[PDB]
Amino acid sequence: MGSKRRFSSEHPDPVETSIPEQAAEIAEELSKQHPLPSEEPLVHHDAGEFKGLQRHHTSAEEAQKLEDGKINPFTGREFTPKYVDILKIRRELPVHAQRDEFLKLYQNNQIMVFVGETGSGKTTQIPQFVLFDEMPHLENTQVACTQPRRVAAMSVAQRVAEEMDVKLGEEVGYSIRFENKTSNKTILKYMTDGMLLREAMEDHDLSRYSCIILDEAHERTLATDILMGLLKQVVKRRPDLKIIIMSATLDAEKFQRYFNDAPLLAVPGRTYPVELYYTPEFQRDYLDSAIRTVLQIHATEEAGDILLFLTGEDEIEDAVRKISLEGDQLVREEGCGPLSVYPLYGSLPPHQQQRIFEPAPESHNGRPGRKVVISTNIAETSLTIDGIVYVVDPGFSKQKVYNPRIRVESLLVSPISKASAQQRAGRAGRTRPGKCFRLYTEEAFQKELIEQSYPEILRSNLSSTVLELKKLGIDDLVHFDFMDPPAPETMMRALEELNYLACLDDEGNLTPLGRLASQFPLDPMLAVMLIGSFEFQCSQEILTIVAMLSVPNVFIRPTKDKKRADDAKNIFAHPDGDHITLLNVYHAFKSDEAYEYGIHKWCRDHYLNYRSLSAADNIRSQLERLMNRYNLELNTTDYESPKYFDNIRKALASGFFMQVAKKRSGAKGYITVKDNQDVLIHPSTVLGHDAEWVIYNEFVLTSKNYIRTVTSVRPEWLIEIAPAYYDLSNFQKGDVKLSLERIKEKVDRLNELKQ
Ligand SMILES: Nc1ncnc2c1ncn2[C@@H]1O[C@H](COP(=O)(O)OP(=O)(O)O)[C@@H](O)[C@H]1O
Ligand SMILES: [Mg+2]
Repeated sequence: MGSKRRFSSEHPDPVETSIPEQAAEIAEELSKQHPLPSEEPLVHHDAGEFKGLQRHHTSAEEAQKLEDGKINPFTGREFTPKYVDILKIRRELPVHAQRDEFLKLYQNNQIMVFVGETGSGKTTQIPQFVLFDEMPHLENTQVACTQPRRVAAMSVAQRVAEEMDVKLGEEVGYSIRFENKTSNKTILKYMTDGMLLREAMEDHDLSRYSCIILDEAHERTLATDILMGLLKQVVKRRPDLKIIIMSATLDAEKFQRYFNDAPLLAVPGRTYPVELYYTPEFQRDYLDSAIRTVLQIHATEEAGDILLFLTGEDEIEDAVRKISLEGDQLVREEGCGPLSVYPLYGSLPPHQQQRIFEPAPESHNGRPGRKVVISTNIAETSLTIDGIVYVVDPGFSKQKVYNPRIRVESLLVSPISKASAQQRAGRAGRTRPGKCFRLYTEEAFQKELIEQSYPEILRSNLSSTVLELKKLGIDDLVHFDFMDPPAPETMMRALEELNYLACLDDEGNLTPLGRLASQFPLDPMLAVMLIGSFEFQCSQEILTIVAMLSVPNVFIRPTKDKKRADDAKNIFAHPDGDHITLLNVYHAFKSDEAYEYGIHKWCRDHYLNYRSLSAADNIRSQLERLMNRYNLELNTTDYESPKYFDNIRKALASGFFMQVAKKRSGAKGYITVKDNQDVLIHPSTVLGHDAEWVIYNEFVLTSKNYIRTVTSVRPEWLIEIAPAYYDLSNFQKGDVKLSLERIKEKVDRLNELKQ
C-alpha cells in the first residue's frame, strides 16, 4: 500500500480477475448511455394558513392556535373529529409541558440533545413541534426522524399520520429497506437509521432535509453511530440544517461533549412505582415459566394488560398459540375473562403490528378481559402500548456478538443488561402502579447481569460499514470521528476483504463494482454475487437465491413433527446444494399449483413459513427494480442444460469464495479456507460423497463450530474465479488445504499441455 502494489500471474489483481467487476463495467456503460433522471421535486400546500408564523420565532401558543383551528394548515382540508379527540389526548403527554422550552433550544442551537423516558412523547410529538416552528414544506424540505427499529418506524408513522390528520404515505410517511411509503407530498419522514444512511450515500449533505432527528440514540446502533459522525461534519457545511439527538437514557454528558457541548433538554420522569417479583431459584427453562406466569397474572390480578418479552419470532409464535389455547381453556373451565394475545417482532407486516394497540376484549363474565402482547425487545424503549400494567421478563434477547480471534459475527440468545432489565420493568408503570415478574434471582439481577451492552460498532464485522464510508467519500477510515472507535484491525480486515471482492482497489478506492454494490441494500458478498450473475447466465436464479438469503429459514420443523416436516422439505431439497433448495422452494411458492391450492394452506401443509416467503417475494421485486435501474440484465439458461447447476454454483462462488470449507481427509470433518477453522456441516444438511469442497452461508457457534447452508463447489472453479484469493503464497502451512490446493493446480496444469 505504501508503494503501489505490483501484480502478476502469480499474484494477480483481484479487480482485474473479478467476473462481477466485468458485469459492473458493462452495466455502467449502459447507464452512461441513458443517464437516469433526478429525484422528483417535493410538493406542498400553501394557502396562507401559516402567514403570521415566523420560522424559528414560533411559540407553543401560536402552534396550538393552528392545531385548534378548523382547517389543517399542512393540507387544505377540514380537521376531522378523530383528529380533535386524538389532539386533546396527546396534549397530555409530558413533552407538551416543555414545548416552549424545547422551541427555545431548537431556535438557538444547531445541535441539541433531548432526553426522556419512553412513553413521554419524544418520537410522536417532537417532530410535530418542529414542523410548526420550521415549516419545512414552505422551504422545499422535509424532516427526518430515524429509528433503529423497522417496527417503530412503521407503526409510529402510522400513528403520527393520524395525529396530523393526513394520509399515510402522503404528508407523513416512512422509509424502510425494501419497503417505502413516501411520496412527493411527504414532509415528515420516519425511517430506519440504515435508510437515512443510504440516502446520505447518494447525497452527502442530505440537502433534502432541514431538520434531522436521530432517535433512540441510546441503542447506539452502527447506523446511528455513523450518522452522528457524518452529521457532525455536514453541520459545518450547512448552517440551514438542524440536528436533534433523542435518547431514553437520562445520561447525556457523553453525547453533549461529542456534539461540541450541545445543550440538553430533559423531560422529568412520570413513571409509577413498579413492584418487582423475582424467582427464588435459577430458572433452567424460561418459556414454560413465562407462559405459566402470564396465565397466573390473568387469573389472579386486577385489570391491566400484560407485556411478555421473548427473543424471536418462532419462539413468539409458539407462545402465542400456547397462551391463546390455554387462555381459551381458562374461560371455559374457570370462568376467566377473555384473553387476547398478539405477537410483536421485527418482520411483522404493518397491519399485524397495528393489532397490538387494540383495546382488551370486554368481559361478559364479571372477571377482567385482558390483552397480552408477546414482544421482542422492540417494546423495551422503541414504542409503548397504552394499558400495560404487568411485565414478564425472562431476561434474554437476541444479541449480535463478534469474535475478533475467529473473525465472525453470530446472533446469539443471551442474558440482557441490567439497564435493559430496568427498561423492561419501567414499561409496567406508564399508566398506573404496576408489577414486573423477573424469571431470575434478585442476586442475578444485582451481580450477574452486565451493566450496559456494548455499542454495535464494537461487536461488528465492518465490511458493509467500510463500503458505506467509502461511498460517503471518507478516505481516512481510521480517523473517522466515531463516538466509540472500532479496533483498527477489524477495519483493516474489512478493507482487505472488500479488495478481494474487487469493491475497492488496492489503494482503497471504489471500483465500478464497489460503486454499483453500494446501490444495493445488501451485504457486499451478496451484492457482488448478484451483480456478477448475468455473466454466469443465471441472474434470474441468483436473484431469487439472494432474496431467499435475505430472509429467515423458511422451513418449519416442529420438534414433535420432525419426520413429516423433513418429508416436506425433501420435496424441494437439492443434494449437495442448500442454495439450490432455496431456489426450488421459492419457485414452487410462486407456482400456479400453489396459488390454485390456496397459498396460505399450501405453505402450512408444506411446512413453510408464508411470512418469510412473502418477504422474499417483495425483496426479489425490489431487487429486480434495482437491476433494471442499473442495467443488470436478467439472465437464465435452459434447465435441461448440463451447465444449469454449474452456472449457479459459480455465481455463488464469485461472491462467497472467502466462505469455503474443504472436507477433512483424515478427521472426516471440514476445514475453512479463511483462518483455517475446523468445523462441522450443520446437522440441518446431509453431505454427499463427491462434496469435497463447499461454499457456506453462515458460521454458527453453539458449543461446536458449525457451517450452515452449504453448496458443493469444484475447487478449480474457486481458483478460476478468485485467483488473487486462491494464491498459495498467502496460504498457511499444509493441514489439508494448501496441500490439496497445490494438488489441484498441478492437476490443472497437467491438463493443458496434452492437447
Ligand atoms: N400507535 C401508537 N404508537 C405510539 N404511541 C401511541 C400509539 N397509540 C397511542 N399512543 C400514545 O402516544 C404515546 C406515544 O409516545 P411516543 O411518542 O412513542 O414516546 P417516546 O418516543 O418518548 O417513547 C404513548 O404514551 C401512548 O399514550
Ligand atoms: Mg420513541
